[PDB]
Amino acid sequence: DNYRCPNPGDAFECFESDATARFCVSGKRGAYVICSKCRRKYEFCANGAKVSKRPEVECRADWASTECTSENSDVPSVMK
Amino acid sequence: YRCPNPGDAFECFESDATARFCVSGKRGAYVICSKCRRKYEFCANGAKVSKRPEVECRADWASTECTSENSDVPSVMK
Repeated sequence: DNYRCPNPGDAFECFESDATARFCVSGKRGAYVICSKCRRKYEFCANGAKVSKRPEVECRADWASTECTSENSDVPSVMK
Repeated sequence: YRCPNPGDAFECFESDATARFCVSGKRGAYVICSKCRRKYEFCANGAKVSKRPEVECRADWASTECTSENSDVPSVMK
């Protein structure tokens, strides 16, 4: 892969530099808010989700104040 | 990493036992605790982590108390 995305079943190796960063991403499973840069890269690789150009539209007007939980933050050690 | 075949051991190393997940599959949408239980739900019930947890489960799905019912995983896949 061009973006260095792992193939399904391979290791997901990402060094986190901003865990509390919120991102409204939009891909194959819809648009939703995630937390951390590693989760943002995981969403790009697993669901083709890119960072939304209209976050207020796709997610919520208060998408940046979303609480970071294990559900919207964690990345699997292995690409699903 | 694959789901075990029926009769095979469900062997999973837990890294976040208290993590809550609203999952939605063949038996509906409900809150489970732990990454190993989340993988079990995917293998047994085709349950994937919900993109609308407040919709599918509850607005307070993340405050759900973790119990043996919503956390435990069978040792052998059926």
